[PDB]
Amino acid sequence: EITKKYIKDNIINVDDNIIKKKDIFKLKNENNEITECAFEYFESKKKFDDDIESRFFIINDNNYNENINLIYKDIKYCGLNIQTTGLEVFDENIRLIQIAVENYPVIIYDMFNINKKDILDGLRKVLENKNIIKIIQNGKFDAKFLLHNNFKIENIFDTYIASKLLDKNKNMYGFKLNNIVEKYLNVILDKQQQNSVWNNSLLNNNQLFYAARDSSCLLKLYKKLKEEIKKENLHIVNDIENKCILPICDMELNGIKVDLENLQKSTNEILNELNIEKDNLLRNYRRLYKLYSAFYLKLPLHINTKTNKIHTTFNQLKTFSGRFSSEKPNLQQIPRQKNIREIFIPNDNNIFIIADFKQIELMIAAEITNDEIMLKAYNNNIDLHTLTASIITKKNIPDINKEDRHIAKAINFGLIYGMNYVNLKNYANTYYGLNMSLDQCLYFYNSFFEHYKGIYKWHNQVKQKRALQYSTLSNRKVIFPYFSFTKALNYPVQGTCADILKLALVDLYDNLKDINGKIILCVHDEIIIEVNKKFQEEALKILVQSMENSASYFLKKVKCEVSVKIAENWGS
Ligand SMILES: [Cl-]
Ligand SMILES: [Cl-]
Ligand code: NA
Repeated sequence: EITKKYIKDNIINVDDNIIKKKDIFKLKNENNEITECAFEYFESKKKFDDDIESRFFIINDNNYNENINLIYKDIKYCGLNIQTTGLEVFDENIRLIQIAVENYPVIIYDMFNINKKDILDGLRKVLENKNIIKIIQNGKFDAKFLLHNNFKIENIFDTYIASKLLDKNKNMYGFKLNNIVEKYLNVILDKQQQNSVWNNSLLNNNQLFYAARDSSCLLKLYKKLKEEIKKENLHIVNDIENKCILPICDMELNGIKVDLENLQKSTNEILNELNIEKDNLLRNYRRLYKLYSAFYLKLPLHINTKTNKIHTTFNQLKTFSGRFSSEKPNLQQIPRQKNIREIFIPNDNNIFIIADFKQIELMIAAEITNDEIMLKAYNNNIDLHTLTASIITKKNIPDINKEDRHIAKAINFGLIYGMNYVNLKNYANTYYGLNMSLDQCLYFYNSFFEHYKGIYKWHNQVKQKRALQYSTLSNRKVIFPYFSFTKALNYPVQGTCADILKLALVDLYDNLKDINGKIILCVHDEIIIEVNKKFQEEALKILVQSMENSASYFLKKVKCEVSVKIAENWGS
């Protein structure tokens, strides 16, 4: 009886809190005349002990009144959330789409009980309207579901990204919605309802009050977190990261197509190999054993049988440095040999363009340290390993040879990141195959820091201060648990690289729309895009200019170097 009171709206009154009510709301038509309209909404009987908007409109095919769309007139921002039947976008559907507009009940789109397009026209206009801020928690997740269900969205403020940046990698956990709301608003949402079955055709009264509340809280969170972001001078990094959601979604949705012929043929090749090595019976066996078991055995599990592609998961802020991380599969863990890389290929009538930054870590070090010899050397287009070779050997560039440059690579990568001369001996002889003496390495140390005075000043200022707070050129921030000299030198370089790559993906995303380019992959200091073969030379220019513009945003005293190649596979 009471349970059956609002089946008309596909709701179940399990308890006795849900009450339907009708009242007039304050609204305005296009002619700047106050049309105050009547609407039917739902409110709890037991009042919540907080100011979070718990009331809501529910939209369905039955009780659709067009005038709720006019709530969106002249808004500047709105809370946005969805409720899904699961996590995997391809294998799941959006159950609810909630829109929280300030000082009104939460508008909830019942997607399982709407089969007409005209209702969603109001929603689609809001989401496309670049002049509305969409406050979201877990913006990549929601944006993926919307983009896959043909919705379009621009202009996002992700409370997860804001909460992570403000945390400065002091915590691994505590970035769920209930955690963030408990922290910044001191409110405990009903986190049981995250697990509750949204695949039901009807929904219970507690589910929808959770639905509404978990969107309306975003308005208060937006005020608190935007203020906190501005206090900590994190607006530049937070703004880049929010804009970077959409390129990330483009990568996770586009995926990368796989050549199953060379994959299976290659897998049979490794079979014949390791069986033949057992017949011949550490070097070749563990090579084949890991190459098979790590690569050729696990990669078949990730490809989608229908589409012949891998859709990896890109993490945005789950690293110390701030660089992207990838998992399921970890794209950086793919072997760098060409025989395997060539398996990954474009789609039909498309082609890869692949661009790498060159020496960007060293250039960033020159920038931030103001090292005169390095900066003027880069401006003259003199290679830094050639430069160090000249300083060490005291020879001129026409006399420097490949052996000198090799020792110089060990000296630069060794000493720039904080190694002493003993660690330089072990580092060079291990990773570069030299046999340097400790007297020679001591000469390299004194000569290197005698000439590179900015780098020397950088190292001694860090070692003297023993600080824990460190930052990048985007003002991304980290707080160390304890002082580590090498980590302290590594953070501004690597974190500025992450800033450059992420902003490059933002500009690249906005620029590739005309040719309908697809962003595929970002690993280390490399970016891969797909375009139809007619836009080949064009997309070459778009990619290089986007990456250069990002590096030009952050770096003033040094011009980056992009190496770009067009390819029909990753291994080229
Ligand atoms: Cl600051
Ligand atoms: Cl901001
Ligand atoms: Na969400």
